[PDB]
Amino acid sequence: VLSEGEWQLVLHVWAKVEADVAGHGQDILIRLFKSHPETLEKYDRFKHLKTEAEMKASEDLKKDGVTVLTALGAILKKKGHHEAELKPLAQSHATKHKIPIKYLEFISEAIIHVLHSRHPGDFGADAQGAMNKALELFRKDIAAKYKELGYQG
Ligand code: HEM
Ligand SMILES: Oc1c(Cl)cc(Cl)cc1Cl
Repeated sequence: VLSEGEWQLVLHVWAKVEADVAGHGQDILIRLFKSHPETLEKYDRFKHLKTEAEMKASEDLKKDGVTVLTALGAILKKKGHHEAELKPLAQSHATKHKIPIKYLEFISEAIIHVLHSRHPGDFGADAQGAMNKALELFRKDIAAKYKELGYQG
């Protein structure tokens, strides 16, 4: 549970993401793959890419960053009332992609890093704390789903 004020701070910084969804999505994915290379092993698509410039030139990676952030943005806008949005996401990520909760922690980290790097003025401590709680609630809810689907204990 976040307060209305905490949700506003989340949505305030997310509006800056929506000015350039693709660019943010590329920075988030590249940060994830750099910080946690094992996550890039959930792939052929662009498993192979070796330099940052190669990563930035990949159409596939750019599409993928938009796929993630579009879906996360719709979730955040629900302000916790997100069971319908998480249902299909949990289904694919538990039963087809098989993404462990620890990878969702890794991407949450990357998200926070990029937001702080790009919008420090709209991502001070209170805003950081709100985004952390929103991303935590997401993780918690998706983990309960995963188990319902028989995945990951
Ligand atoms: C905030 C976190 C996440 C959101 C909102 C998200 C959302 C999505 C959406 C909307 C799709 C396309 C539809 C679907 O298959 O359900 C998808 C596909 C996929 N996602 Fe996630 N995702 C995130 C976490 C992850 C993480 C941590 C990985 C780590 C490797 C990952 C890799 C997968 C893969 C491999 C696909 C298939 C992509 C393809 O078709 O080429 N996702 N994701
Ligand atoms: O690493 C990812 C890839 Cl390759 C594709 C999607 Cl759609 C989402 C994520 Cl987080």
